[PDB]
Amino acid sequence: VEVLEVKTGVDSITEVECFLTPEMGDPDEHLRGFSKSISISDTFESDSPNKDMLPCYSVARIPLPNLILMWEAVTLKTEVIGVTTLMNVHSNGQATHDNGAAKPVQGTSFHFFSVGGEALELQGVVFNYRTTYPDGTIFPKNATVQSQVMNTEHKAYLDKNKAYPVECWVPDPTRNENTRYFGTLTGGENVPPVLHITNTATTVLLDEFGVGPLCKGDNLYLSAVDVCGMFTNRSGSQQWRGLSRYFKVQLRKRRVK
Amino acid sequence: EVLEVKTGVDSITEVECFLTPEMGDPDEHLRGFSKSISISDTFESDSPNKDMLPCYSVARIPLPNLILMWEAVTLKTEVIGVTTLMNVHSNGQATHDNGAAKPVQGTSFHFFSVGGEALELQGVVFNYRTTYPDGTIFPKNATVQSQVMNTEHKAYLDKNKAYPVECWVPDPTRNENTRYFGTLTGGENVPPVLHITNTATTVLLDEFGVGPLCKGDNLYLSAVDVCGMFTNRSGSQQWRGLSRYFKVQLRKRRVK
Amino acid sequence: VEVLEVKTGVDSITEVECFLTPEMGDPDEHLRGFSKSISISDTFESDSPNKDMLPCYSVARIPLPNLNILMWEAVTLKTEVIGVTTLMNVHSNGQATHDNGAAKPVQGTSFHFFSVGGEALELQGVVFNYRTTYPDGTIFPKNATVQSQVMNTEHKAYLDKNKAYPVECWVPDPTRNENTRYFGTLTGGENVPPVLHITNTATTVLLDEFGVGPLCKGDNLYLSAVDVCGMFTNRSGSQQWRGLSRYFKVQLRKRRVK
Amino acid sequence: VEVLEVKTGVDSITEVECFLTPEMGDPDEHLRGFSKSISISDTFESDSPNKDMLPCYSVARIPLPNLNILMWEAVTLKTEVIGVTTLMNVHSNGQATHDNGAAKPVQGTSFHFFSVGGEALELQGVVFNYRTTYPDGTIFPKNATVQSQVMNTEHKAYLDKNKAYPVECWVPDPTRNENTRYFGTLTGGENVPPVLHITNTATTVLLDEFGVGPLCKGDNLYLSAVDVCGMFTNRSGSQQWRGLSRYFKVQLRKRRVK
Amino acid sequence: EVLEVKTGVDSITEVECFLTPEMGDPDEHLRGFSKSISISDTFESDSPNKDMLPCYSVARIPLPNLILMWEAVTLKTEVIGVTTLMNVHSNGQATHDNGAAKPVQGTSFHFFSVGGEALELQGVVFNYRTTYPDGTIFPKNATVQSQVMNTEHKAYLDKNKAYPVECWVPDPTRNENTRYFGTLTGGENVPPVLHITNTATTVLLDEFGVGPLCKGDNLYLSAVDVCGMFTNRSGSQQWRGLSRYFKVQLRKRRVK
Ligand SMILES: CC(=O)N[C@H]1[C@H](O[C@H]2[C@@H](O)[C@@H](CO)O[C@@H](O[C@H]3[C@H](O)[C@@H](O)[C@H](O)O[C@@H]3CO)[C@@H]2O)O[C@H](CO)[C@@H](O[C@@H]2O[C@H](CO[C@]3(C(=O)O)C[C@H](O)[C@@H](NC(C)=O)[C@H]([C@H](O)[C@H](O)CO)O3)[C@H](O)[C@H](O)[C@H]2O)[C@@H]1O
Ligand SMILES: CC(=O)N[C@H]1[C@H](O[C@H]2[C@@H](O)[C@@H](CO)O[C@@H](O[C@H]3[C@H](O)[C@@H](O)[C@H](O)O[C@@H]3CO)[C@@H]2O)O[C@H](CO)[C@@H](O[C@@H]2O[C@H](CO[C@]3(C(=O)O)C[C@H](O)[C@@H](NC(C)=O)[C@H]([C@H](O)[C@H](O)CO)O3)[C@H](O)[C@H](O)[C@H]2O)[C@@H]1O
Ligand SMILES: CC(=O)N[C@H]1[C@H](O[C@@H]2[C@@H](O)[C@H](O)O[C@H](CO)[C@@H]2O)O[C@H](CO)[C@@H](O[C@@H]2O[C@H](CO[C@]3(C(=O)O)C[C@H](O)[C@@H](NC(C)=O)[C@H]([C@H](O)[C@H](O)CO)O3)[C@H](O)[C@H](O)[C@H]2O)[C@@H]1O
Ligand SMILES: [K+]
Ligand SMILES: [K+]
Ligand SMILES: [K+]
Ligand SMILES: [K+]
Ligand SMILES: [K+]
Repeated sequence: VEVLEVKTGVDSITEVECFLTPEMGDPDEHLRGFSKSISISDTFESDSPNKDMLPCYSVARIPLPNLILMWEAVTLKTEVIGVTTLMNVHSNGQATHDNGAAKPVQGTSFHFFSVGGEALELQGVVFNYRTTYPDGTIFPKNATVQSQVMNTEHKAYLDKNKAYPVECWVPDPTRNENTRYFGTLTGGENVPPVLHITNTATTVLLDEFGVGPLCKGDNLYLSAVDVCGMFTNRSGSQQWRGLSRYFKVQLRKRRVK
Repeated sequence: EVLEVKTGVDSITEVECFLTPEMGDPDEHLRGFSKSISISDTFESDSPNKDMLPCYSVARIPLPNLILMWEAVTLKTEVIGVTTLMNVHSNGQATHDNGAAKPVQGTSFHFFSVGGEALELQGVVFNYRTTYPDGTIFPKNATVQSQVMNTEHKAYLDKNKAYPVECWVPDPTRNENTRYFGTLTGGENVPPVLHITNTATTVLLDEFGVGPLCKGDNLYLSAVDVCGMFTNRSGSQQWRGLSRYFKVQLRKRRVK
Repeated sequence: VEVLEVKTGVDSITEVECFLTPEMGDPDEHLRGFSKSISISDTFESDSPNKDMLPCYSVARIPLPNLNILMWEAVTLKTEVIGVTTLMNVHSNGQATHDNGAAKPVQGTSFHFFSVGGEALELQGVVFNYRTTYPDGTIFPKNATVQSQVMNTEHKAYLDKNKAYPVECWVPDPTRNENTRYFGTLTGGENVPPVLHITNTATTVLLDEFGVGPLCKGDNLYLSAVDVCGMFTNRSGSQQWRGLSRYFKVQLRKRRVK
Repeated sequence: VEVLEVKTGVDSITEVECFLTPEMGDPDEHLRGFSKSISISDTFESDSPNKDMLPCYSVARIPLPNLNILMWEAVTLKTEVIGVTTLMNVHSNGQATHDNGAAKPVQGTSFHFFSVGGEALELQGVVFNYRTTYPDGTIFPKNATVQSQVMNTEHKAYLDKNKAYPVECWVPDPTRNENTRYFGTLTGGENVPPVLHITNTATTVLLDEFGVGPLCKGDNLYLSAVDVCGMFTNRSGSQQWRGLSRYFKVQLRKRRVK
Repeated sequence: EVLEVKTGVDSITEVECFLTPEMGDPDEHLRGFSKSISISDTFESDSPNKDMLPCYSVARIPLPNLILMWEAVTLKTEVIGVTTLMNVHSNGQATHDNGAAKPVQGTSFHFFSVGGEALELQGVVFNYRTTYPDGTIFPKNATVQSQVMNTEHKAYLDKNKAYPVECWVPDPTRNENTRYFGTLTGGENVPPVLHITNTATTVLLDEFGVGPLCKGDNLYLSAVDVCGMFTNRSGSQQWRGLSRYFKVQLRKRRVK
């Protein structure tokens, strides 16, 4: 519970570097990074999305050098990987007008990443409490009408990949003391992706007392969502498209009592 | 007269809570939504029903009993459930043949305040002939001048689910003991832009280093988070709101 | 004016707090804060807007406590647009955006402007179309020529009267106004969304690069504003400007001059 | 030049204040500030714009008080687009946005540019379409080849004449202009809304990383501008560029050199 | 082992150049444009022609022959010919009856890098069954995983007119000796926003005060400036690119 001094010297720092692949639904063997085409329910009550149509949170647990000392995460560099793929406007999309190029990926996006010393803590909130979330996903159980705004029963850990749908979970702001998270939802069928890349930007993960996430059990938890928008097919059907996210985290050894 | 800050383990406290949105809640299935919006045929016949009108949210939070007063110093705040807006499959209006449903979008109002007493309101109406319904508190004796400024319309945000958003704003002539922040983004097609993080803190101290001072040991939190409108298959539209998280740090302050 | 030292002590500071109502045209007894429906001229040459169709600059001259050499110096401003949430009334004789939808909200061209000075705001006249006939009861650029469409230095005036100076044919004169601080944004386009921020935590400092604010000649403070938020479209499709009031709070201190 | 110390004393500073009028084409005696209606050629090969359809760079060479070794050094700039509120004239024979609506406001592609230098702005020619035939009375890239569509180093010029250098075929040469500070933004798209800010509280410092402003050769200051605000759409749907004048205020100090 | 910077005469140098865009150049009159964009008949049959594919630009600049190494410290950069997008009078598609031509708009990628060796690339494809054309260098043995991340796709940007923009990005796992900056703005109607000035400088030093160190006395500059698409009268669309200016200041640094 008590945080003491940082250890210095040769052995005292380490670095984690990896990428998290997006989990958009992957409806067949050719469509890694895409969801199933989105269909609309016949009535509000009958909302019942298939699993392959639901983007999910990505998570990786990274083992750290075995070490009371704990690894403290201090800085992060992060980047969406493959932003230029959205320039492919020639692959059986929907022409914007007669003889025009294909409509590029656009519309509702969620870009989110977190670094923590334990699993990201989630709070469940649903657009429509009568939505039936599908077998194979982990979703708010015993949803009530109050779950449309806040039901404190819906607590969970982001402890599994391809499992927690993006639309029914958010980071729990009442918890997550040992995690730093950042996200933006940009909503609207025509919103343009705006994706920046650079290897010169660093986020500092230290809190107001100068303490970063402390890695319980010598594990680092990285989480992400990068739903870039929707690809529209020639027919007008639409699929979520996601991209991978790069993480580089620097850690240092911190003594605790 | 504000004197010194108390120190010691006993001298700080924290409030953590959420305010649910008050969008109208037209039936047992529609918490967080308004009634579908209908348009009056004339200004004179504008008479919105209560469940069609988003209202201000407010909570009065009792603090440990204490001349000392609790002083609100910092705020962390967050809109809860931003990702619900990715549900584009729930009997909405397809954007084009075979496409996904139109997402929630259009006019938004995102607002929050922290004070040591009720938020002070000034009434202003789009149309003075609008008749606000029973069960709401609204500018009384509205005149055509109420469309721009009528100083008679003063109130306190002292009741949840009662003060309609569209006819009240924070009174800039008062609110010395409150800090408030809001943004109205208009237009039927404006995209929600909702940021979340647990790394952002707002300092509530004024230019003299003094934060809101909690009269009778009560903290007042207020919010509006109308995110936009949901469009049904039929084309009818309902406001959709989300809850707001507040975490406030307070310290004891001696006053004269 | 040679500016010398600031006075201190309890008597040395004062504060002005008020609001300026918008002057959008007010075409009937039910339409305060709106203009008349906008009509388009048959030809460029025949442009001839009626008074109730033209938003005008707002101005207030606030007398300050008498001093006399001392002048009141305006140091800080807090300001806010009043009634931003009125724009959420999309249920009141508007035009549905699509079948069964809500009304189109106020949107399109906006001008948000405010100034604080120790004398009247100085104006330069510029016209979109020099053959526009501005109406009786307004004060407009006189003897307009084709050069008035870009810059004609004859068109100088003072913002010295309310409901009088149309917004479209006057701007702050950047060649003058040394004793005023002004700020404005024109956001064009027929569909631009209003973005209106409110807070009581923001202050603007009015001091120039030498540490001197507007000095109030004859102990009067001049506040000016325009807050055209956009156009309201009614059910027939006709459009009217909609404006809102602006709050001002200004802190002043006594400054000796020679 | 070796740059040495700045002179002090009352005589050591001077100010320049002026405005540059826009040069949009001026197709007739009533249309100062506008271009001719814009037409579209059938092929790249057949592109042949009329002179009065082409906006041009504006330039003023301002003589300064005679010095001779001392040179005037430009230190600060205040600048403002003049007449931003003219864009609120949406009643002057424009095209209704929809039935009973107000006229479509000026919008679409804009270029806002200004520069301050101690010699003429240096230009590099680049063309959208090398087969464009530029008209008599303009100065344009000569001997254009297909490489001129991306970069042909033959097209060097000085902005040394008003109403002459079309905006679309010239830019500031980033390989030169050491003795000039320039700033510009092109915002494209047929529906981009103008966003025009005005204030008299904003100053740009013109000093480089070594603390040295433009040094005025022969005691002349060179000011250049373009303010294409967008296009005006007439009732018929024809479109014309609309520009506005730009105010400059420059502070200069005396600098010794060798 | 990076040691001290040399000072004095001949201890600094400057590189100035421009990189032309490589958009495909489909004929002798269309330098700076791509071929008209065609849409494949099926997802599987995606097979873009070379002249339809913008590529990364690169230049290797020899430095004064020099252990000392040239260290890149600052960059000034600018897109050249921004005003060409005001040509809305040639061979375009009127935005409405009697209107000017639709200007260049839609998807853009603006990117630049400075390094002391070739930019390192990671391949990522929109569609793994896309057949990239002869004469381009593209991710080989692409699998479905290549749609998100296949670590087999590594390359150096070591050739002009060869690496298509759409299937390569800077590799964030490498490039320790390069500084790179890019923005993808997607959507068919996005307006170009192009700023020019000679007053902005980017500093190339890392968190330790060390800039790119130029191996073999070569400086590597890379760029893409796809500004958007030009629409012809027929509605067919072509990518349009512009050149990029670079000015880099370098100093001599001793190393062990
Ligand atoms: C290849 C294709 O996209 N086929 C479409 C088909 O397209 C034809 C149609 O537009 C006709 C109309 O005239 O024109 C044909 O092309 C002609 C061309 O215009 C003409 O100039 C030339 O001379 O001749 C040709 C003749 O061939 C078009 O080929 O339209 C139908 C009806 O809209 C589509 O059927 C629907 O298929 C659905 C599943 O298929 C897709 C899809 O959703 O569209 C195909 C996508 O390519 C695929 N995308 C990806 C990234 O994999 C998606 C995706 O796998 C899933 O959605 C994932 O969930 O599948 C679905 O079965 C629906 O029920 C059918 O109506 C047909 O696809
Ligand atoms: C379920 C639904 O949305 N029903 C609509 C109905 O929809 C039918 C219509 O689009 C026809 C058109 O051909 O097609 C039917 O579907 C067919 C499908 O296209 C075809 O491919 C397939 O093979 O066959 C089916 C046949 O079923 C559609 O089902 O349209 C009517 C007329 O527009 C709607 O009537 C209006 O209902 C209003 C109240 O209902 C709603 C609403 O406002 O739209 C339903 C919303 O789902 C509900 N939303 C939520 C979040 O709860 C709202 C909401 O509760 C309130 O608005 C809150 O105030 O209510 C209203 O009664 C109005 O007067 C009716 O005209 C019908 O809803
Ligand atoms: C007064 C007017 O705008 N007349 C245009 C005419 O309008 C008709 C309207 O008066 C009547 O009520 O309804 C009918 C429909 O039944 C019409 O809408 O419509 C004509 C056909 O489109 C136009 O003819 C064109 O005129 C051009 C030159 O005139 C204009 C122009 O539109 O380009 C008139 C503009 O007011 C003027 N604008 C300014 C700011 O001066 C421009 C401008 O001077 C030039 O464009 C500068 O280059 O000129 C051409 O002659 C064109 O060929 C012709 O079809 C009537 O103009
Ligand atoms: K269900
Ligand atoms: K009524
Ligand atoms: K007239
Ligand atoms: K030609
Ligand atoms: K293929």
